[PDB]
Amino acid sequence: IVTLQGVTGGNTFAVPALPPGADGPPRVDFPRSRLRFKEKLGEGQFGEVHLCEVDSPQDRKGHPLLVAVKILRPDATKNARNDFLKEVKIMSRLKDPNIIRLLGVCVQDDPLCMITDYMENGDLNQFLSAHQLEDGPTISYPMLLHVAAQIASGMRYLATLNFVHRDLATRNCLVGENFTIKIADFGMSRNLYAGDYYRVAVLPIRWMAWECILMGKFTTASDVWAFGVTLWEVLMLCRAQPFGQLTDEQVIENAGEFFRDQGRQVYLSRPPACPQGLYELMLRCWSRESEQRPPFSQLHRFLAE
Repeated sequence: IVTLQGVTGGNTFAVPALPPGADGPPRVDFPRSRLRFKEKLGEGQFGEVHLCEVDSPQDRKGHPLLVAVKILRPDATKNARNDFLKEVKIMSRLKDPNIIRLLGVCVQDDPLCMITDYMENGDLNQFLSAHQLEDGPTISYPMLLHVAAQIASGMRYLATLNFVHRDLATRNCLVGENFTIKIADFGMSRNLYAGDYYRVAVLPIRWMAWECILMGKFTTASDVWAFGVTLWEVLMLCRAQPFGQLTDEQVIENAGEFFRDQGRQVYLSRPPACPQGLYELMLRCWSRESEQRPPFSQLHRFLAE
C-alpha cells in the first residue's frame, strides 16, 4: 500500500500537513563547482546520492568536509521535481544535534541538488560491526549506551515534530569523531543494505512492527519498535542481522504471529553485552499494542541515566 523510497533512493519521512515557511534552507544556492566527487552512496529512480568533499568550507576542522548530495536527474518529470522539493522542505525543518541537517541546495539550475551533512566514519553498522567489547578496536559499554542515548534523543526530537522516520536502523545512523551520532536516511538507496529490504514496495521488514507489515500503519509507536531492533543491533555491536536466521518470508510469517500473539512468534534474544533491565525495556518496544510501547522521552531517560 505504502512506498517509503524517496526520489533519489533514500527513505522518506511521514509528515503532517506543513504550514508554508514564513526557518528554511539557505536563500543562496550552493556552488556546485565546490563539490569534489568521492563516492556514490546509492541511487533511486530519478536521482542518486553522492559523497563529496568541500575545500575551504568556511564559506574535522582542518580536514575536508564530507557531505552527502542528493541529485535529481536533469530529465526528471514535474512530479519527480515536486517530490524532490517536498523532501527539501522536510529536511529543511530538521534542526537537531543528532539529526542530519540541510546545508544547501541547487534549485535555480539543473540538476536539483540537496546538500546534507555527512559523518566522518560512515554509518554505525559498518563502524560498530568492526569493534569488540572491552574487558580490532574496542568500545566500552558506557560508550555503547552513549550511542544508543543519542539515537533516542534524535527520535525524541523527531517525535516532537510529528515526524515518523519509517526506516530507523544502524545503517541509517551516521557516526563521526567520538561516537557522535546523526540519524539519516540513505541506507535504502544502498546496494550494501539490499538484504535489509523486501521487494514488493520495498520495505525494511526486519525492523518494522507487525502493524506496519500487516496494515501499513507507520507511527511514532512503530518507530519505537524499530528503535527496539536498532538498540538490539547496537548491543550486538552490529554483529548480526535482526532475525538473520529467518528468511524474509518467515519474517512476515513471524509478524502474523505477533498479531496472533499465541506464543508461536520469536523475539530477538538478549545480546551478551545487555543487562536484564535494558533487555526488558527493549522488549517493551516490541509490545503488541502500540500504546504499551515506551515513548522516546522515557527511552532517552533510561539510556542517559
